[PDB]
Amino acid sequence: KRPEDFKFGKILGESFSTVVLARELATSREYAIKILEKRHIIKENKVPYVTRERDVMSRLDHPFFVKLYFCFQDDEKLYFGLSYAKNGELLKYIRKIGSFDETCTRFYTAEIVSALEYLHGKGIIHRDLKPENILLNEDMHIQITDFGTAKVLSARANSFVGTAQYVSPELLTEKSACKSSDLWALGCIIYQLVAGLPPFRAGNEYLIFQKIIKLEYDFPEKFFPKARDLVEKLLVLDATKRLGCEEMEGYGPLKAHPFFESVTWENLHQQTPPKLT
Ligand SMILES: CN1CCC[C@H]1CCn1cc(C2=C(c3c[nH]c4ccccc34)C(=O)NC2=O)c2ccccc21
Ligand SMILES: *SCCCC(=O)N1CCN(Cc2cccc3ccccc23)CC1
Ligand SMILES: [Cl-]
Ligand SMILES: [Cl-]
Repeated sequence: KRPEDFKFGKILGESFSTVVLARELATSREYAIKILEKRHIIKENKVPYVTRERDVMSRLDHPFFVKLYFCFQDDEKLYFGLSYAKNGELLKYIRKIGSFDETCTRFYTAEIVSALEYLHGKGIIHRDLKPENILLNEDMHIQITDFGTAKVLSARANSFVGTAQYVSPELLTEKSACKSSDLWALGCIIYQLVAGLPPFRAGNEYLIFQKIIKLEYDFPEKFFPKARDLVEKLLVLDATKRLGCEEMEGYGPLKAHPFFESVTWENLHQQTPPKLT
């Protein structure tokens, strides 16, 4: 595919990339085109993010994931053609409506779990999962994105990445990520859906790091009991003891948690999501 094939429309967002809403003229398909300046990627020292983003997304084929449909270049630019998620970031919705009812919390948590199971199945660790990175398409189904910081396992691995609010303990104290590290993030995300704020809150990132390793957070009073129960089984310092990790026997037990007991798992992507709170 060539640049000339697209209208480059509204700039959807702008650090070392600009994401534009593009329309392929002949098919009228919309894509989110990520535009990168080769030279600026070099000077900011972000080539690893780009190559890694490409490698990982090229392995993904699942409804709950943004897909990499095409890549092209010209003399000064790199163009990534991605799935366009028209409804933007999960984060926007939590800020907008405050916190989700249990029906919505349950459904979206289910889709994220379903997504993680697939990702981890292919031996990939996201490492930076968060509401900003969980997008909603036109059908209001999730589409995860931002794989630049991901890791392909050969287990565990070594790297220095994350977002303070969702970073797992093991990343901070062993400088190593595993699949269970994503389950920690999931725990933080469920909490935030229900409470309307992330669980670990402090004066700065280092202080946030301290909360995390201290397991220092609180459930407000209105927290759905079964969700509280699930969150406690995910926010566990010992990475080998989180619900859904390999030592805990995997996703079977995670999906069997009472919080999910009503969920119809196999065709989540084909169900009309619940009206958002
Ligand atoms: C740079 N950003 C703006 C705010 C947060 C961050 C966006 C997170 N994000 C959103 C992405 C995507 C999309 C976006 C939809 N609305 C946006 C607004 C700003 C930036 C991106 C998007 C999308 O349609 N498909 C996507 O894959 C995306 C694709 C690759 C890496 C990170 C991404
Ligand atoms: S769109 C087709 C795929 C492009 C692609 O995979 N890559 C790999 C990452 N680089 C690194 C890079 C970036 C900027 C300038 C470069 C000059 C020479 C060699 C690599 C460069 C290229 C695009
Ligand atoms: Cl948005
Ligand atoms: Cl909006």
